[PDB]
Amino acid sequence: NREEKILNREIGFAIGMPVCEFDMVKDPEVQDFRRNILNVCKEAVDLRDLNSPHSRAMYVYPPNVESSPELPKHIYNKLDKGQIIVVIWVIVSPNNDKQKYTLKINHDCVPEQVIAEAIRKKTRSYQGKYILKVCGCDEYFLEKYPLSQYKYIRSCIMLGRMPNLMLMAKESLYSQLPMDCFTMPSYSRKSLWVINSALRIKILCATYVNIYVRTGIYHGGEPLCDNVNTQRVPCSNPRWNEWLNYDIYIPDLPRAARLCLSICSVKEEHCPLAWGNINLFDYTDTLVSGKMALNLWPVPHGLEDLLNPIGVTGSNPNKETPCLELEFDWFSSVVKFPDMSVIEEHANWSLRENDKEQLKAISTRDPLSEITEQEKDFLWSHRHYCVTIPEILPKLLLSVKWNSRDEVAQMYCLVKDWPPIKPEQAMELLDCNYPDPMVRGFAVRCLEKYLTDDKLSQYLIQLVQVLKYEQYLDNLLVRFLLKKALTNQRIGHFFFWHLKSEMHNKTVSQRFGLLLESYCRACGMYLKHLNRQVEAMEKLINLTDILKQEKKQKVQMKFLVEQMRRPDFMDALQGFLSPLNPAHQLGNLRLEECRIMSSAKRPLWLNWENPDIMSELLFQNNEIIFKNGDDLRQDMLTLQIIRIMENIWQNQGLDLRMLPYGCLSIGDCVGLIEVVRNSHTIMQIQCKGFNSHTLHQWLKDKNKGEIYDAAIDLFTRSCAGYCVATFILGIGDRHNSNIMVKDDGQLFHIDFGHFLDRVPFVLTQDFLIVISTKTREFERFQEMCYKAYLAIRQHANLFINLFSMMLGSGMPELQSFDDIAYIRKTLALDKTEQEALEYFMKQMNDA
Ligand SMILES: C[C@H]1COCCN1c1nc(-c2cnc(N)cc2C(F)F)nc(N2CCOCC2)n1
Repeated sequence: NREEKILNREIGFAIGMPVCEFDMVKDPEVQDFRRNILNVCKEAVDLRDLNSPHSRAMYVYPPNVESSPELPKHIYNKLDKGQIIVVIWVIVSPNNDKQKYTLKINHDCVPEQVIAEAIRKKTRSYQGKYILKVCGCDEYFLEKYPLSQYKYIRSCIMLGRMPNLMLMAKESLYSQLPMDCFTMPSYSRKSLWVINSALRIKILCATYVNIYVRTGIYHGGEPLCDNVNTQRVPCSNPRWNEWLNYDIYIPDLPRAARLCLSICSVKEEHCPLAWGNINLFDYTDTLVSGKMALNLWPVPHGLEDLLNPIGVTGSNPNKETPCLELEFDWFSSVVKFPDMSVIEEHANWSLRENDKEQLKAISTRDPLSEITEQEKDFLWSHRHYCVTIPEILPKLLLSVKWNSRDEVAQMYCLVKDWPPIKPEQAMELLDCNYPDPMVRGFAVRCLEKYLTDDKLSQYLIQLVQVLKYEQYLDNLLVRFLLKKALTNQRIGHFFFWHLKSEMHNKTVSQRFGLLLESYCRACGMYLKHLNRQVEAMEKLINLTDILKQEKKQKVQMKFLVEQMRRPDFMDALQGFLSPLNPAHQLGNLRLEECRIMSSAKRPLWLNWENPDIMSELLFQNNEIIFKNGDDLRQDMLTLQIIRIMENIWQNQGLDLRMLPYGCLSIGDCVGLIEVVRNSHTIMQIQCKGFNSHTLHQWLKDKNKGEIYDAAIDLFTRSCAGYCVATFILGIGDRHNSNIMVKDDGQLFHIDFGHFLDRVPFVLTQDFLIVISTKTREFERFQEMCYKAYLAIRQHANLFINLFSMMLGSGMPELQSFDDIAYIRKTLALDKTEQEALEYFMKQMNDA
């Protein structure tokens, strides 16, 4: 049909590749994913039309609210008698005159009540037919949340800024919601446990090799047996035809058992050449058998062993690569993995205060710590009691002998009834260590029960990353994330961008491609907007490309203006939403304000006019830095962890104002960076006005009177935070231009080159002089840094988990758990609270 064709062209433009290539993929699991994945879209759409227009508006404009409505102590103290002042605006008449009505109401009031008292104040000079909007952006207070719980409101309370809201008619916004229609695509309409034996695979011959074959059977990151090398053979004729046998009985193969193979070379000095992984069981629970042609992959940078089991699974798309032919045993009938029922029949067929405390002490340990064999057998012999302390489940999982059908089954049964655990702990079971399907299933259930959309968005990038660790295209995690993204555009955005940014990586081109297809096919009119965005970025990447090649600094600016002035460019880079925050409208380019940043890598400084009716109450211009050339993933993770830390200190009662500015990777070493209005570098303050005593003076001039004190406070608190943080994360070398301060005293860092590889933030005499060595102010400062350090050491588990999940991404500074152990060093996990305290005190003495 017509709608089908158009939708296909647009989806092709958004994903980057045309849909018609997915069709030509003669692969059962691919087609069955593209089809079977559709009832998730159905569920989401049904949820969208369930309450009709209100449900739609909620789908497009979800409430940006904190996780818990409760407010910390100091935050509540910011309120005058537990109340808040709020300015509600109204546009009226043909001239759209703006009239303001100020109010003082309880911070726990519902937006409906705010509208009530607002109309009351408007008449003293009509029921709930109105909704509240944020003056200057596209945020709406559509749900009956307490106003203070909205991120915008709580922020306004902490910063001391007064909220400016706009009263809008419900029908004026509903009239803006398009009538979407999800059209179904045109592409929608045995022995088991008996096999007794040992695993043996035959390698036949290799092609495209102009050395031996090392192989192994692994369960995630652990080999279910010993690796076996095939007979060394001359490189000219790649013909082994050999039969390798493994010390693993066929029934004893876990559900997620994988074959990991590679081709090593011989000078003595061994070096891999091409790697590949195969699922012993397919997506229909069948067991591999017969011949199979597997196209291998080149080796990633920084490889330790002659095997890459953590690498993606499947046959290389580029068939013009080393292709290995394998031969699996074929038995009487098509063998399947037993049903959970038979697992229960074989499962059923197959204690002192001292150790009662020992188990607790074990569960208290962090994930990085290793578990000894005696401790593994210990936890296993105590597998039933470990159910009362559910947070020990990960370590318990690590104690199972996954090469024994018995233990595997009994563990399955222990999972079918295991108590749910908190999300932060549930994600721990979603990294590469836990590849089992029922384990990841349990974790996904936990996330479905206790994960707030706030926390989901906060932990989105990691989840999208652990997608790569899934054994099959169609799984529970992908369906959960996809439904959440098809019911919450605030999540669907960074879902689509986290996915698209890696469409250049052929390791996951297929997966993320199909997923992105199913998403774009059911996301609604927003697809259009995304396309516009994808075009804008497109154009940008072109220009920067021509800037870093043909005209690779004043001439660069001239050329840039001329290319930018072309109408194609003007249209394609005007009137679209900010990929950093889709609530931000970006209208006409203010070219007179755009420029090349003249620092390194030719950063592009872009300035747009804010088209919002009330753009003046937020910012009349939105400035962003398009950078093409520098990998932004590391910066994304760093800023994320900074926001999380800030939320921890706030939820703990110490106001250390951090600044986790935006930062979104949208492709291969391309991305956007949020501009912090009114900020300058240390070196810039030192310049205007070798010298190290004019920072305090500059701040004093920029903050005269009763403001002075306030300013100081900020610069202190923030500073302390950015100190502690930078010490724990081991951020790269800081200097006078890596650091920045705002005209109000806010201090924050930028450009986190490399982390986890030592006191980087050696507070210079500037900062110290700004805080007051022997002064009560410095004492309060030290107390702050100590408190913060403790607060973070109390979530070392969370952070370590986050990194362990981010391993899947090919970031250089994060290639193995060895890189993560650094945090285990700086946090003093193996020591006690006091021991770690002395550790941080002494570490901070080393000026
Ligand atoms: C715009 C400001 C204020 O808002 C916060 C962001 N800021 C900022 N970020 C960066 C940056 C950080 N991280 C990266 N991975 C890459 C970059 C890239 F832009 F180079 N660089 C700069 N430079 C501009 C002034 O001259 C020298 C420094 N400024």
